[PDB]
Amino acid sequence: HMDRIIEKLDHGWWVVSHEQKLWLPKGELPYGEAANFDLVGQRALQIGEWQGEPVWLVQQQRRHDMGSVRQVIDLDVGLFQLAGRGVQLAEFYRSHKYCGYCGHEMYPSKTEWAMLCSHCRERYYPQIAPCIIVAIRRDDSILLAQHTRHRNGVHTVLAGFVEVGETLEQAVAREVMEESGIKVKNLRYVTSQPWPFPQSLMTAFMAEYDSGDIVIDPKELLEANWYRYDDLPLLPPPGTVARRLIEDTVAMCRAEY
Amino acid sequence: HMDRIIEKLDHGWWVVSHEQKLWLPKGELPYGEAANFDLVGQRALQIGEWQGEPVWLVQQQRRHDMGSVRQVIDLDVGLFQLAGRGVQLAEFYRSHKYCGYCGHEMYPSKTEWAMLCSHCRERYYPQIAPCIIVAIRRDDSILLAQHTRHRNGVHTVLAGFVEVGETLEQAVAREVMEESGIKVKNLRYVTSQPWPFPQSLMTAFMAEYDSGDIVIDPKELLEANWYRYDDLPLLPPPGTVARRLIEDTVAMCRAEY
Ligand SMILES: [Zn+2]
Ligand SMILES: [Zn+2]
Repeated sequence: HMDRIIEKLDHGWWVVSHEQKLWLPKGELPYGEAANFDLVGQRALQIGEWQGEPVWLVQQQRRHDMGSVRQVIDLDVGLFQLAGRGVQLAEFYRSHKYCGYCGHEMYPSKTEWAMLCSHCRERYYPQIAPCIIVAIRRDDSILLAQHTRHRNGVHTVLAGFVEVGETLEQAVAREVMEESGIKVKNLRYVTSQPWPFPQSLMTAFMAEYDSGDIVIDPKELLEANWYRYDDLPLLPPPGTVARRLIEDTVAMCRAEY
Repeated sequence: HMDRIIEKLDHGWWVVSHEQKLWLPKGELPYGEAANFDLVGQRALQIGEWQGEPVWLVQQQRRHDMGSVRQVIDLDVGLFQLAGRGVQLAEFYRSHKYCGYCGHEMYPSKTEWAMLCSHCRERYYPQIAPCIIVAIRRDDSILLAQHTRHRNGVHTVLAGFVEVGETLEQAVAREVMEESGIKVKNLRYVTSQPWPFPQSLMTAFMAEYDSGDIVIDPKELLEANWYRYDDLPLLPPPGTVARRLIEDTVAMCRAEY
């Protein structure tokens, strides 16, 4: 897997990335012939395929329509994984322009997704951050929060990075306690999914309210409350782990009615 | 949390590390007054406490008794976590002597376990690699392998790094297939534990044999076979995730007898 100059008849999906953003003209991920996106002559890297068509990464700034890769979730959750990894790879290259061991310039491996040193023998691989995500059920109610980071009107479940020395279970209890001040029980693992940028592994849990009153960390959350399961506010998009977890909670509440 | 010169009456546990090894005179982790280990005047960093006593990291080479931090598992599994993190932290510093973004020298944060840049605003955090570990049951039998890496006579279960774009479940199936050529079913998550060096999060699964004949990747394993549950060879130490998983398998087989 090596980079190359785009030609006129090159076709596929174009992940055109600059400064942790990607280009989404008309709010869509560029699809089609390179010439229609003024991409001929640019250097691109194939980072995957989607529906038997290449996905290309290109590092270029555009004047308009640069945005976060989260916007792609709402387009297609599968393509989101490809596009975000593109964005992550550009950031991985940027954070390893110089060798942390010896200070010389690095260059990308051709046989792995790695950064190699022009001088020494060391190398770097992109990291995957373990993450928890948890839906907390209180009887016929579920805890949903609006996050400060997004400010997008979407009510969702709690999530955080696993810290050094912690199990997933300890990460769940800690994160919940920190963000909302509640204690949980009946922790149960339900599934996992990759998240592409920042590159992470989300482990999804279900849990029941144990004790405490909600007091939000304002650095993390704007609002948090218990919402009756059959009367929920605006939720994350269908197909996301967050949404699937909320809907399973709804399904279990339905089961006790 | 800042480093400092060891004085005569300093006391505690001494993680004395050089080149990914630590000092284990008489095969034990140094415990006691600094003066008894010729450590006075060395620069140390407190990385934790164990049984209300500080754990100190010191970067120094010793002539004898330098070894892998795995040796500490057999001493104490809890102290293992502290010591290995010490070793990991020394490696984290070494891999970030220079800034990957701009090439200038870095220096350790005093308020977080992070590396800060003398020139720019970027920073690095130690990574935690998500890992799977799986015990495969075939009826009254369990799959145990001897690994090429260790060559220590210990028969254990299968484990591997989660790769980009994979769920934990996909990582289990892939790793098993790759190392042993068997297909599994009834994947179930049982628990998680941190591993300190290389710093990782181990998610432990239980699984049942589905299909295939054992063909080992010699790069990974020396030997692999099915072992009757009540007649097992040499196992990993009590208290490890690997051991606990093997013993739960034994417990379930016992339950069907
Ligand atoms: Zn180098
Ligand atoms: Zn820098």
